[PDB]
This record gives sequence, C-alpha cells and structure tokens, in this order.
Amino acid sequence: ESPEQRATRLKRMSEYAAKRLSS
Repeated sequence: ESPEQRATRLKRMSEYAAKRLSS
C-alpha cells in the first residue's frame, strides 16, 4: 500500500467525481 497507489486511485476517483458531479 505505497503512497503512489493512494494518489493513483485518489486521482482517478477525483477526476471522475469532478467530471461526473459537473455537467
């Protein structure tokens, strides 16, 4: 569970949540 994996899943979930949230 390195810090890299955190940013990866975090970024994907973020960019997704953002794009999705907006419209």
